[PDB]
Amino acid sequence: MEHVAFGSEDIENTLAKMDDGQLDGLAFGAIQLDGDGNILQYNAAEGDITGRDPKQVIGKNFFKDVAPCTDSPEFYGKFKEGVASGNLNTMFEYTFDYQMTPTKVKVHMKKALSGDSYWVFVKRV
Repeated sequence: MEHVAFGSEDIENTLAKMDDGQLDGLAFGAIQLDGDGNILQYNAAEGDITGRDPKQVIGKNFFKDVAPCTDSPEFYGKFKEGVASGNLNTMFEYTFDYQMTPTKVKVHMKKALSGDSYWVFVKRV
């Protein structure tokens, strides 16, 4: 299993080396999004949490299609603010409850080392 801690100061850097195979080895959920919010990667651990099938959600839009409950000022609001600014590093608790048993999580968003892309990292609390 891939050894990286939730909330690590250098997390973008560690994750930079990792293929979709390596993503799946993480102890927490990981989602890679473009600036429009389309899903570029989605790991196994995120799948275990939400019920979604990772391969199948690649290419969809997180905020419109997959996770409309995060389409709010306190999640999406912050995302787009980070994209506009070109910098994003924030951690909050939230409840996932779209077509599922409601599930409180800790969510951590950060800009990746790449270009124009962003991480969402997720663990149960």
